[PDB]
Amino acid sequence: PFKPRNYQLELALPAMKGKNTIICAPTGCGKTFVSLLICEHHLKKFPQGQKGKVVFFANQIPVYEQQKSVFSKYFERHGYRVTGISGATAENVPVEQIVENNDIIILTPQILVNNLKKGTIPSLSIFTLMIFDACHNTSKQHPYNMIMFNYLDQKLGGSSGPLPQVIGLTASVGVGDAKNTDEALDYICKLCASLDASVIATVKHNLEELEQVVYKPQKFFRKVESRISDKFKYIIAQLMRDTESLAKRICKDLENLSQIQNREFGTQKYEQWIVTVQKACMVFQMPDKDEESRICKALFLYTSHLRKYNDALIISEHARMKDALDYLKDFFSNVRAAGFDEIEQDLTQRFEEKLQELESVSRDPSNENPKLEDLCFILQEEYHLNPETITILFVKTRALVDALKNWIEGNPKLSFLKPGILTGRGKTNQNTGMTLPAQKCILDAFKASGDHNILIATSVADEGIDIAQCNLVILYEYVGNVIKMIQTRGRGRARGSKCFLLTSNAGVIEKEQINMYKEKMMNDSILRLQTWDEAVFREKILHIQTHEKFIRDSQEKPKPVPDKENKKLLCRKCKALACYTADVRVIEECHYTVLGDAFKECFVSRPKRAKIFCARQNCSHDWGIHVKYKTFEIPVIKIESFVVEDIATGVQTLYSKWKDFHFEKIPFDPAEMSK
RNA sequence: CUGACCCAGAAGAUCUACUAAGUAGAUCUUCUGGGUCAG
Ligand SMILES: [Zn+2]
Repeated sequence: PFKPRNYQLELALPAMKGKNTIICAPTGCGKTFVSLLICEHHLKKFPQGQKGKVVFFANQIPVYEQQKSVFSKYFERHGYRVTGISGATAENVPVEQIVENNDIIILTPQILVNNLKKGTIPSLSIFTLMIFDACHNTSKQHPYNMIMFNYLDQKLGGSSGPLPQVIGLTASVGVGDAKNTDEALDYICKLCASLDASVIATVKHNLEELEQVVYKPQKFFRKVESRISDKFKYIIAQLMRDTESLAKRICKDLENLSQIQNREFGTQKYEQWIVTVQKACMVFQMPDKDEESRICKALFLYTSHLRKYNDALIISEHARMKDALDYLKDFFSNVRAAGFDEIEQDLTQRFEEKLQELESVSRDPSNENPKLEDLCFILQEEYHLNPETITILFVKTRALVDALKNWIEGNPKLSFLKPGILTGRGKTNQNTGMTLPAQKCILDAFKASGDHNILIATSVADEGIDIAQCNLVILYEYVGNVIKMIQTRGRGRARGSKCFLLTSNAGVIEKEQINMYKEKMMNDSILRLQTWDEAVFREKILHIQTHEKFIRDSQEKPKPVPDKENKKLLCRKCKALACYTADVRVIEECHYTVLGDAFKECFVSRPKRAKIFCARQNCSHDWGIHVKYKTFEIPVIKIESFVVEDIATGVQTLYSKWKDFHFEKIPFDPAEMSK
């Protein structure tokens, strides 16, 4: 067995006395071993004829798997039964039997929330010890806070039932939105009241060993200037002005559709303005249907082109011009392949007029982003000293990951790097996700003397996922809150590590400095909190809990009533009628389908399975997809592709999700498909 | 029964920017249901 260190025993001492404590310690010091020692001590203390039950909470699937493996390997000699339940192993055996027939259970919090809501698990008195991993998430409406709401409701209710001991592990408690030390202390007291903790455990008497184990890197700040001359922006701005004039020609009241004033090309404000203008122009209703459809389609096309131009400008701001030009070229290829009509022909011709000059400018070596030059210089200088350096690079968007991988591959001066890619799992409109096996494979590859020595990743590599030690951390316009600042800096635990922040905006550096001051405030508040008498702390925590319980008991609100009137669904691009709400059927309360032979004439299928589009020529707006249910193969529609119009009043409305649209939902009937 | 892949819903946290708490864009995570291939 592994020999515990002195500071690990110091951290575990308050928990071995039966107190609810929060354990704060740097990442990489071995808090999992501390939890193992606490669990071992807890299970052995019960007298003959009595047993204890331990539940461990993890927020991510890989963390859950690793913890289950570690616990099973550790406690198999003692004769304890260890199991785990998650999304991939939930609907197999009843949860109550699994809980009753085991000693140590590893869980994702949502499973326990679901089973507490259904009534499968009537109370938390079955467990004798609860362990929360990354316990700083116990706030607002997190599942951790739902479990703690159940716990606190049982506690402050007069029910004379035993309750488990609660242990939390974290590397940073955070300050919330505190500005001074008093507010930080108030926030930390609130967090302690959330977990019912009366002790905060830190390393005091064995600091030298911890500093010998975990090393804190040095933080640097680099500020660069923007491009002096930008012909790319000039050309795109001229095109954007021409498109705005074309839009104003058709709609004379364009400038009164939004209240945003003094908009500028290539900013988030302009994006918000154009989104609002798009949402305003898709509602216009006029007595003549053909001319209304013409105007609406024209405005749709104009606004879409303006939005794409703004996106290209932003991409060019944060990356090379080649990436923005490729983005525009892909959009224009899709537009050409997506219903070429006279307005689309005009827009495409106007773009091809300036395409040659755009391609000429982006290939000039003297127009490169200064941020890229600074990053290349940093990488060269760092890898010259240590050829065995391991690096991690943090970025904001999924497109930047691919752009920087391409730039690194194509850079003749960075031939010593082997980039790796790490993004999230969810699928976006422009990007596909990453599966768990792919992430695991790339993480296994990314190590010293391996296939990769530099990793480009989004915020997926912030928490939970384990990564080999890095001697270099680089932040590319990457600043968040104090918790994220502590988490990102903790990945460079190798001795002599450095952390760099790269930006061209002074506000980012100012915010990082404010974060560095907030960390000192938090440490001061924690140090002050430990000098109080425990009874006073208990009284304050009880008062906070009582107030919060009263507020949350008074906050509950009811649900309104849906509307039974019939409605029409119209194509969002061309305003053509698609179907009525009387034809809509719901499959298993989560799939929406349209029944009837009239709807089959309003769409066409173009090949996963085939999607469905608007049948009207030159529109081809996306409406949904074909799915398989039992024997039937039926299409499903998306509410965000249609405009909802009332039959009587005639007012048109927009919805983004099916739960916002309140109408009578008739369940799907297999035998109904005969009328 | 295991792996691998996809689709449709819903929930949560974080950041930025607007308006008079709400909204828009982005990032990550989780749960539920429906299908495909191989062994
Ligand atoms: Zn259409």
